[PDB]
Amino acid sequence: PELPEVETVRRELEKRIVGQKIISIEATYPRMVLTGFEQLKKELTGKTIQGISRRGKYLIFEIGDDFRLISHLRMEGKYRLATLDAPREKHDHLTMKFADGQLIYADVRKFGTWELISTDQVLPYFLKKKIGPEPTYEDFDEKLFREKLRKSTKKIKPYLLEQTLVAGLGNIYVDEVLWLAKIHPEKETNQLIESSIHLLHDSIIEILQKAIKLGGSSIRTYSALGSTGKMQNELQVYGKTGEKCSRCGAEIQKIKVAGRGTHFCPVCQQK
DNA sequence: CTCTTTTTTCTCG
DNA sequence: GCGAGAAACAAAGA
Ligand SMILES: [Zn+2]
Repeated sequence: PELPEVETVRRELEKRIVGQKIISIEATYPRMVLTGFEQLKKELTGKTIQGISRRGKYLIFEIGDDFRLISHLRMEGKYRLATLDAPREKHDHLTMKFADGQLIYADVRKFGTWELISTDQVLPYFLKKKIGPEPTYEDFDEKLFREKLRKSTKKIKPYLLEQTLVAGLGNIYVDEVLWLAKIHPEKETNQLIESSIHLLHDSIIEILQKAIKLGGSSIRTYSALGSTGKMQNELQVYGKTGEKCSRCGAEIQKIKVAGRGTHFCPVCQQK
């Protein structure tokens, strides 16, 4: 998932598990807890969920008085709230059991990660990750954004995917953002003029906030959290190869940029 | 059966 | 440090 999807999951979790006391924690794939599963099990069992936050694409469980469980869903991670008697599913790896139900984490590719740290280690953790600003008008400063773009020869799509210029963009929204801003994914950032950088800046914020509003892009997913999204119906280019651009009518093309599938309109996004 | 396709971080030169 | 390619891992399609 990307920022919008993670935020959707965050909101659902906040509304449903905050105030819940963890009865037990079990794992069929303990190796995904980078800080040690048995240690996390011992530390969190019996503690209560106080809140759920997010930074970039990272989900943050606030548990007990000073515990912070950092979860990254990577490519296919999915959470679901199920009954205590719910049958096990092939790719379920961890479960946080409460008195009236359980939170199950599943990940087909096993990329997702869990890390238990303390409240005062959160900010340092993200500084070490070098995560850029949240995609909001208040946090995403266009001036710094512009100076970083003017300094680099990197291609705009790969640079945006780094999470350093701004946090939250993944393959879907980076493609949607560049199409909206009329910028070709291979454009070297030092070649972007001020007006283009301004449109890009605003497009990043607008696209992601719209995606959040629509519950993210859900393309399937069972009863998993954040699976009722409607943003997928607003996608203009991602996965639209062969279809016609809604603005000019040209056929959306798909190429490979820095190893990633890339969808764009050759007319609207001049190289 | 082989090759390709679908977030983060490291290896290699 | 930087770009290119790939690995972690699983499944579905050509
Ligand atoms: Zn177009």
